[PDB]
Amino acid sequence: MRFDSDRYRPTDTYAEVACDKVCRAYEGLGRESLLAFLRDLTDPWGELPVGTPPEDACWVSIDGMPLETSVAWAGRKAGVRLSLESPRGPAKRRMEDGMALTRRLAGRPGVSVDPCLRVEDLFTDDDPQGYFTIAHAVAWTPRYKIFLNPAVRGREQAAARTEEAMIRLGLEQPWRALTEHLGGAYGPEHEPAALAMDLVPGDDFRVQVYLAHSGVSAEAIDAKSAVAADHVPGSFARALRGINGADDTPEWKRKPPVTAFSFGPGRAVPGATLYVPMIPVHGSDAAARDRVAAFLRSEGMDAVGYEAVLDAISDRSLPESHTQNFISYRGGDSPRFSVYLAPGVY
Repeated sequence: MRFDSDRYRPTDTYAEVACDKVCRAYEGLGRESLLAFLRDLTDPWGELPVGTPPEDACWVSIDGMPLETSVAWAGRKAGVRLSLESPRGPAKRRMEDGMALTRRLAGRPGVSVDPCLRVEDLFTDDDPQGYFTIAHAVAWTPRYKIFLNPAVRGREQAAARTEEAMIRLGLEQPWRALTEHLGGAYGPEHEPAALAMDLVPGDDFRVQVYLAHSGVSAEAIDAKSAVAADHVPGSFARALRGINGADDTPEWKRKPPVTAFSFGPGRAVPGATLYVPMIPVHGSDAAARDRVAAFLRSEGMDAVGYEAVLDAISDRSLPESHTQNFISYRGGDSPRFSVYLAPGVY
């Protein structure tokens, strides 16, 4: 990986970059305290110089940075979020960094890490495999999330570890409903690629299971979420076809669409949100932007806001920028849209 940035000095720290990106995201939506918060949150690696890329790229950003900025639109409001993952190595050290951060979140206001701690052993190991083990996100209105890799000991065990976690968390009923709807097994068609967890107590607790959809059409992807609590028939197929076009490009096959199924206490079936791959299915952020903006407009959603965030946060002109990871989408009466962005520094 090569450091390459028109905006940052190689001596700027990861924490300082995270602060700048988060601020500019808010600018797009229309500081010393924040930086202190983020330096704290990213301890100790937050102090490291961005000019030296980690020896192993982080799973959390497509440019391999330990940071990914997110803006999420929902219920007529917009919020900024930051995902983070230690850039240290080897994988065992990266893992243990995340374990430490989970425990340092435990005491914070409104935070509950108990459900995380109940299933942590399923997603950690002395000899972790895969591209990641532990990552987190913070969201301001501060609320925290953790991301976990079900393939920590191989893709082969992903479904089993995911299932065992769902059962421990008391979510076997909607997990069974999903599993049955999917045909009873979890192959490449709908493969558990990540699990996430809102670190909060109560009925607001939720778990997301992200399923990657390899070798399957827009229409069949849409059908997989007909079991969901709020899925407009055809809405995912229209998003995938409208934004991302042909499903036979090498780039498509390299980065398949993902559905995040969301589970919570007292909810017999999961929710569903569509993750539409951006880079490298599109040749640049500008090309992605035009196609996403067209879709948002035809859905009556706020494309002006999406483009404002893109322009504020991006360091290079968009036809030469490749920072959009996914957008996420749910249609219906309570629609949702989010954009996920690499810093664009490596």
